[PDB]
Amino acid sequence: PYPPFTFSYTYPPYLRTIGKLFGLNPPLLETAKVLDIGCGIGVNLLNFAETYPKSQSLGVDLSKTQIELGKKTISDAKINNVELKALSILDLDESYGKFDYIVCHGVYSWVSQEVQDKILEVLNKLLNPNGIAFVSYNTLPGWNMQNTIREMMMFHSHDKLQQARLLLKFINDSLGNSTTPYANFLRDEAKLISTYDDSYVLHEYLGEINTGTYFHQFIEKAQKNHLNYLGDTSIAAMFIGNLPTKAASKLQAINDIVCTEQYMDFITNRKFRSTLLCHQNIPINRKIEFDNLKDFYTTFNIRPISPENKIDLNNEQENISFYYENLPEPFISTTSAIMKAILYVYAENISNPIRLEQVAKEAFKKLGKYRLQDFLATLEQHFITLIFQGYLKIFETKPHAIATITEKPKTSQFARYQAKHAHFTNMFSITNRLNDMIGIPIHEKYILEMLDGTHNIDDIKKSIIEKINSKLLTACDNKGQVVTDPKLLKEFVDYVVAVSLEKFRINYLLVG
Amino acid sequence: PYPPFTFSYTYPPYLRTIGKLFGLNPPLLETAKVLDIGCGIGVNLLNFAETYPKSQSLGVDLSKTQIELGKKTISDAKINNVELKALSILDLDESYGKFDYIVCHGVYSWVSQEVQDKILEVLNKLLNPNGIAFVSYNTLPGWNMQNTIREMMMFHSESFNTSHDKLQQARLLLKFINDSLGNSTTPYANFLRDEAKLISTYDDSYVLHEYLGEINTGTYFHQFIEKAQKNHLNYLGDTSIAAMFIGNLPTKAASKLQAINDIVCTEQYMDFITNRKFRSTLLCHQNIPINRKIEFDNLKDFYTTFNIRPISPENKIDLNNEQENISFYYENLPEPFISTTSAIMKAILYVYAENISNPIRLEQVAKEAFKKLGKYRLQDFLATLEQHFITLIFQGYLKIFETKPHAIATITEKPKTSQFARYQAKHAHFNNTNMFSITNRLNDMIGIPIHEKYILEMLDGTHNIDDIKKSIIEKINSKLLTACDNKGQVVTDPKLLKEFVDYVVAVSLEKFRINYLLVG
Ligand SMILES: Nc1ncnc2c1ncn2[C@@H]1O[C@H](CSCC[C@H](N)C(=O)O)[C@@H](O)[C@H]1O
Ligand SMILES: Nc1ncnc2c1ncn2[C@@H]1O[C@H](CSCC[C@H](N)C(=O)O)[C@@H](O)[C@H]1O
Repeated sequence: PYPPFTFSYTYPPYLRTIGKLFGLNPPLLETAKVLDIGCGIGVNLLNFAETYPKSQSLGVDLSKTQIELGKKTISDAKINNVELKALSILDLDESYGKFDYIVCHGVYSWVSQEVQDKILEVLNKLLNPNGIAFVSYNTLPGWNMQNTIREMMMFHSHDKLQQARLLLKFINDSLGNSTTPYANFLRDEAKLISTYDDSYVLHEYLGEINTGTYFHQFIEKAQKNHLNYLGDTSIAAMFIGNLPTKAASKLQAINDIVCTEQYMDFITNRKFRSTLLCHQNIPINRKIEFDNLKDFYTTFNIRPISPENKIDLNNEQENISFYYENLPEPFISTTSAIMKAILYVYAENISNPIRLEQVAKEAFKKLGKYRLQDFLATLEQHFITLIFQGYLKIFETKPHAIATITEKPKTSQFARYQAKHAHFTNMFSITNRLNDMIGIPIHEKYILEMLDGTHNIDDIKKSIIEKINSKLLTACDNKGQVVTDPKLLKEFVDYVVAVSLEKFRINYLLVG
Repeated sequence: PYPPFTFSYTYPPYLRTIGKLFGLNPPLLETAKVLDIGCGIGVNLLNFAETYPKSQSLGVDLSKTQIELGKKTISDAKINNVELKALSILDLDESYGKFDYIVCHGVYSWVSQEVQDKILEVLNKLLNPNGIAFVSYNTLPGWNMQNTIREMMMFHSESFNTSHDKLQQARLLLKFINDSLGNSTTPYANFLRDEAKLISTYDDSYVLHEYLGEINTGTYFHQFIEKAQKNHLNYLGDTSIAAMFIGNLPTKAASKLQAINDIVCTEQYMDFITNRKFRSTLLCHQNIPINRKIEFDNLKDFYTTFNIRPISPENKIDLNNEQENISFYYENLPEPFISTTSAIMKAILYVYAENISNPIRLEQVAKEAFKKLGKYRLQDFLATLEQHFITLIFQGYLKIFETKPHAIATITEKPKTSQFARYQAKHAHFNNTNMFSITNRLNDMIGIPIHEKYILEMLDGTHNIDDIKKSIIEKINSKLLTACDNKGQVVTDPKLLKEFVDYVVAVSLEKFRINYLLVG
């Protein structure tokens, strides 16, 4: 029927990180009042409203259906905090109130110019002064290609109508040689929609016609509306320097954000953007001074090849390798015993953010060798670059979740409610404490929904033993075959319970 | 001031060739009445109106300035055939009569939809039934990129600076782009690198016009043909033969394409996968069936030219030897082209080289190739032309004509050019950019260096070859502004500079020979 969706980058505790990063002063979370335009179902604000019981929230949408259905999901989870109303963006006065965080996900490209400027204008009168605005949209020249591909598909219809995919199986097969004038391109654009899902293609490329806009046209429409450009929720975008050094110099030399960004859209073929705005009074500082960056809880997710126990750190002739999120290849390596000492603690601390100084402290106590400020030196010198490349995540304040197993694990009422409604093809989607959406198998949903903090690690093991022994769950053990037996299923359910609880650990799914 | 530009693909003797290719019967050239919308200065109608003195014609434009200037340039050339008028396309109706050929070149994309469709219906009411229409426009999705590239320039020409103003920082933006793309990036921007770098080419006039001056808009083809069929017009084809031809795609795709047997689809998708920037399309009254079946029986009535120079001169090479492999050349590129083996191919090609830039009927190619070596029958010489040639004429490597043009392939010992081409060399468009631009008898524009511009204005038929060599020696040994070709000298000796001016003037006369610049 309708997708439930939630995004890490629309989370108020995130926008507050972007704000407190650039020298702004976003409002207080606990009392924060958030507003969502084009709320839809509204599952986007829910997890927030559960984390900060004192934070009121108001969503709006034009569809009466979505509003009512969402109101059901909101009532059934016992979430009294949020409020949803069915209206058109053109009715705002103000009232109702000013909000500390506003979020508009893409409705911007899908609606008329009249409502278009009207969005910015509500973001003028409905935004408390230190608050933060979020608007997502499509940008040129990335909109050109996708648009034309919707034209090509749109020009032949022989009925499916998914025969459009028989167009692309055509294109990649068609074309052929013509080595690389333009032909190496458009291969990527065709081949790259064969991914996503049958829903995406039909949504974007069929619609509901949407229109792209230009950076300078958007934030030029944000100006004159008395708003300014704070940044982008994707850090790895706003960062430059992958281009040759010569050009980089001449870029920074002009020192105008709108120029460097608008120009960065052309060389990347930038399709979308999620942009945050703020009132044009407050000055912004894009100088990153480490002394203000030591206050940010960070997470670098890496695991090493060798355990600390079996290795020594002070060794030089040895070079050890970590790994990032996936993969090999290993990413970085050392050699330098000041590097190992830190990275290893960025491993032990996986999925429990820690203050940046505390990385030097903990990396110090781990190995007493040198002073502390030298650990802070190597941390300042090349790390920050890694946090602007997206490999290090920053948070203020810490999210509410834990990196340890509580011996009677407990999750959010939300994730435990999500574990009721399937919307099942790969696996289930569940929202962790960061508003991000996690995949999860069926048995992990059966282990998950059962943690309210009442049951110890065994109680679930039992309830799984039945479900496997009885109908619902089944399982097999290698090589293929199995369907098991009374005792051997037991330890299988033990292993599968330890892995599932660890995944729930490092994914920010453990509230207590 | 304004562009003095002329294009081979707008020539009535050309549009009539594409018409008589597709089985139409365009009107008569001698009496032809041609009309040009947005003529500007109007230099496009002239070299026709002078070559066929009985052909009247009228250009029109909105700019009174341009119109008056053209009214001047025609007088200085003493051309009584053309006429220029200042009008809006909305006032053109029917009072100026019906025309056998109409040309609208690069307006349709620069003007409002109202004047836009007004163009098409105007092409309905003033076009003699069998006449032919020409319209050029920018198209998608090839116009998109180039547009965005005009966006960057239209943006960073404010902040990025130094200096004064438009085209300069525009070029510093191009060289900037290429600098900002190193080998550090090859996902996509190989495409944008090639497309931007491609703009470091063309001309300061082009760049200043297209990517700088007023807003132009592309269209989708099928929306164009769909706005023509709505105006009671039909799609004849394109003035670029090498365009309408498919087959570079694998057979699997090719066949599945041709099967549908609907032209407008087969073309449009060729706009999608080739990224077609512009189009020059000719239309006609529907009313008249057109046939895209190309019968060899209708193509032997076309004068053809294959432009070639041999690697091996005929004197020193045998013909019937089947162990020897020849190469030749195509036009000015320094790449060997074709090879054989079959001595009927040597026999033919060698007569296609002798006749370079001298069109001859395909039959006459078979005859001359027969007299070249008596061996086999004649119908086989017509055969080897049938098997693989026509493919080459659809790839643009063989040029076709109806009514072979007015020009000469030989040096008359007192060379002479058109009173037009001898006029153009008195004025711009400079400079030795590269060289001067001159209009041959085919409406094509040949660059010529300064010294060749000094010889070309000096052939009225009054001066012999030696009179040429003398006046060039003077211009050097005198107030000068000299230039040279290869070796290394450039300089002063009399006995050297004599034989040097002999060579340079003979080469210059050959270039005018094969370029259709010799009317006698
Ligand atoms: N004029 C209008 N007033 C209020 N909502 C509108 C609107 N026009 C469109 N919308 C809403 O904007 C939504 C865009 S789809 C966005 C879904 C949701 N924001 C998410 O992705 O999580 C649609 O559901 C539509 O109902
Ligand atoms: N409404 C109008 N009526 C008549 N001419 C117009 C017009 N609008 C634009 N034009 C003319 O169309 C011309 C397009 S520039 C084309 C120049 C010329 N056809 C060539 O290729 O060499 C301009 O010179 C402009 O004067």
